[PDB]
Amino acid sequence: HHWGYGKHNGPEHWHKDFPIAKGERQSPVDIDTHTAKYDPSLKPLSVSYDQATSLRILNNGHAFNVEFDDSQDKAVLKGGPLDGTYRLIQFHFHWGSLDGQGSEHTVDKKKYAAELHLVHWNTKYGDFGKAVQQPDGLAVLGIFLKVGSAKPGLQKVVDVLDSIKTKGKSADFTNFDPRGLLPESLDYWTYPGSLTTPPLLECVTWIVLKEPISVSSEQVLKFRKLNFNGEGEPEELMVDNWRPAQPLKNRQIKASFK
Ligand SMILES: [Zn+2]
Repeated sequence: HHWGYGKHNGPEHWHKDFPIAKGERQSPVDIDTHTAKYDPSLKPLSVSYDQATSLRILNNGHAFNVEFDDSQDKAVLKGGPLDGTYRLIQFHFHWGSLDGQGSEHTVDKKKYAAELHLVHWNTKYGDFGKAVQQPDGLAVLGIFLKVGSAKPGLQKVVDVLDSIKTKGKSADFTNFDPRGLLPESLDYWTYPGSLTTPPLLECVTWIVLKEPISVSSEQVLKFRKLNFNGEGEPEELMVDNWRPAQPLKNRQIKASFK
């Protein structure tokens, strides 16, 4: 009986195996835009993805992860709220069964159709596994998706999904450029939080961009053809793989912009 997103194993049950689910800095949260104070001390955010090297894409039974070779100093996030440098290891999405839901963070309670998470580890800790033992081990860049015009840079992801339909399937996925997934503006909100799937560890400086990207209805429909089940098991469509907003517990959300 493993964790998932269903009635008997979903977010409301996670705390039994992962008591930190009720911790002091859980994610996602609702971003109340009126009360996220502008912080002029935030230096500009630096997203440097030139020469990033993707390796593989994996259906892990919850979402799909595009994994990067993080053995060298390339694909880094720095500046903004961050001290030091954080190295990209993977990205993935959360999405809905319907366009009206799917994101994890919300903006004045608004849910977007999906949300992209680019996961990075603080290089001072040597690798991801040691970084997740630290309260400043991770930085996740979150990007909202709305349904409208297609995002051309997403298409190469969409087109490999048929080859990883079910849990445990993976495929070679080299030379994918995540710069094609980024909106124009780097204006953001930031706050201290956690991973949003088990083990829910409280390592993350969250950086959530204000500007969504647009993807087409057809692109998100192909996300919704993935399966949570493994091959040869009854088909359960991979949809609504988002955790709802969690209590803020007096954390402050800061805005990079006026
Ligand atoms: Zn995520």
